[PDB]
Amino acid sequence: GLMQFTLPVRLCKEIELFHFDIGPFENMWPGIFVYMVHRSCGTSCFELEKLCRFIMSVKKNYRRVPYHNWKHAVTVAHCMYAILQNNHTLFTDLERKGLLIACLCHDLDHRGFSNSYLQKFDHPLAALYSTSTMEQHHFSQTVSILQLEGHNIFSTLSSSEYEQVLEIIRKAIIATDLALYFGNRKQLEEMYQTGSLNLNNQSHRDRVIGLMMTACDLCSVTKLWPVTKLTANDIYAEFWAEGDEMKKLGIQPIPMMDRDKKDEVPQGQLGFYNAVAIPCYTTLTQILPPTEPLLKACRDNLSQWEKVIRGEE
Ligand SMILES: COc1c(C)cnc(CSc2nc3ccc4ncsc4c3[nH]2)c1C
Ligand SMILES: [Mg+2]
Ligand SMILES: [Zn+2]
Repeated sequence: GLMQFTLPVRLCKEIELFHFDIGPFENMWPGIFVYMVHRSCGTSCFELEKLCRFIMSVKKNYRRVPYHNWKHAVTVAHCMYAILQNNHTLFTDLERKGLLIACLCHDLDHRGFSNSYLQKFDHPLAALYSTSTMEQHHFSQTVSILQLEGHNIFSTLSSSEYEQVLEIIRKAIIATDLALYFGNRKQLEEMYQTGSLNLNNQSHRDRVIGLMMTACDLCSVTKLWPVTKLTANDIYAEFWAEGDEMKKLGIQPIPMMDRDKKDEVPQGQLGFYNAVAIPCYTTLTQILPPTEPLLKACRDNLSQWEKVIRGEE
């Protein structure tokens, strides 16, 4: 009960900054997550015995893929940690509990393949879940792990609070489907500008949490340039493998997934920052002003990709 996690001084300080990288020491990632749960939520939110057993079952159910791996899970949870800490009063106790767990679980059992590849392959999961195929799977895997003996970290919630938290997690994980992000941000953009946005309206909160989930999921673009650049190698390693598998089905992949079009990556990154990233962190910064450091970091990284094209790197 009086057992805190503590981190080395550099980590204790840098973990509070949006641009923190969790490092290459896999064995420290669980403690980093527990540390974030303790400061964000409380040392009492979860029985440490059950939390530790939950964390290790979730870790085991991530696969050895270049990008959608256990490192990504903890990275996305840290970005959520930094949002929640810079917005102390805006979130309920149930939301702070649910959203870190949601982030840890959001890509459970990812195979390194998009919803599109599953549908064109005719993968069984595409028959079970017609839209947001992998994301419904991710939530399914979350429920399964919560129902293992000794793994139910929510056991001390009332029946209504248990139902509310699972519904927060479900919406949070579904929202990480990028196909849904575009319309969600447009709606939030309209609501903010016409002044109709109301954080006591549950359907409005849901939308805001959706956008926080996209922001954390894409947080690779908000790190320092060398982290952003080296993460992009992992992202394209998965995409180019999918492109190879499209060619095996006799389908030309989109250029993003065709390794024969490596040369156009810098131009592709520009489209992506302008169409997805910058819009995401701009609407988020309008709704939650203390998340501005994410928008600033994203714009710095857009400038670095502009420099790559102009042959300065
Ligand atoms: C996971 O989201 C991402 C992150 C964080 C960073 N980068 C990307 C890739 S964006 C991207 N869009 C395009 C369009 C054409 C194209 N031709 C050759 S590479 C390439 C692209 N890369 C994604 C999808
Ligand atoms: Mg995902
Ligand atoms: Zn993800």
